[PDB]
Amino acid sequence: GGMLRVFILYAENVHTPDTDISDAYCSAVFAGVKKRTKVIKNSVNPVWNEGFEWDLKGISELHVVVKDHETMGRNRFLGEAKVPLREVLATPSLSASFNAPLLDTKKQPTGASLVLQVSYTP
Amino acid sequence: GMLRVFILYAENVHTPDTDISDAYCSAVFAGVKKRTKVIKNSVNPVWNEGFEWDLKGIPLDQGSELHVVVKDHETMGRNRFLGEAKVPLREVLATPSLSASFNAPLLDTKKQPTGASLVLQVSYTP
Ligand SMILES: [Ca+2]
Ligand SMILES: [Ca+2]
Ligand SMILES: [Ca+2]
Ligand SMILES: [Ca+2]
Repeated sequence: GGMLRVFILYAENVHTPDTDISDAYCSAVFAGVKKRTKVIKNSVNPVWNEGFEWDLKGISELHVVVKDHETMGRNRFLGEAKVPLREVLATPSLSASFNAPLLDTKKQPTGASLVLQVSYTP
Repeated sequence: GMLRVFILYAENVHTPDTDISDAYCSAVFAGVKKRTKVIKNSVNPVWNEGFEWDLKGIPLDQGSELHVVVKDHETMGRNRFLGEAKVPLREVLATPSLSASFNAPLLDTKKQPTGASLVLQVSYTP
């Protein structure tokens, strides 16, 4: 009964904490429901082009976390951003484009950016 | 025999972000894990902590290293690995006094130098 369609397009300047080349994926959570992209192996500028659909069960910010896949182990945090969906309700098309600067554990910009398009079907 | 490793300090240990390292140092020998206290907000943490392993006749597999790992303590998420180094105790302890000082260069997740180093003292009492 209603839908949130989030297309995660790409990221730029995604750098890990060492000599490893970013194995980046995004974990996005809307209304407590989490969706995660595939891992782009060995890229500092990952292109996912992955579309997602949050079934709005008849009912605001989108929280996206970018992590580095760790070759058999616990993935490491690279950066995160919160995007307000109010601006999505703003334009008549019920959709908007976002260029999100990734923030660190201390909420400071890491220098990486995530580009995603949101859309609402009431 | 008693294996006593004194962890003095680390130098140039940095987190991946604006966080100033809240470093602690784990040390593992023969499946026995030891861990220092956490030094808040220092890229050159000093622990000055001593640990002991009673060998007590546990398999002395020919080559058996001390595995040291330095991590950054986190309050909102998982602790972050900063650097790890493998100390060859047989080679370092090969002195008349059965004691030595070792500067272990810390390695990253891909086995490449991080530029950080851990200073320690090792000794074994027959
Ligand atoms: Ca990689
Ligand atoms: Ca990785
Ligand atoms: Ca800190
Ligand atoms: Ca920390």
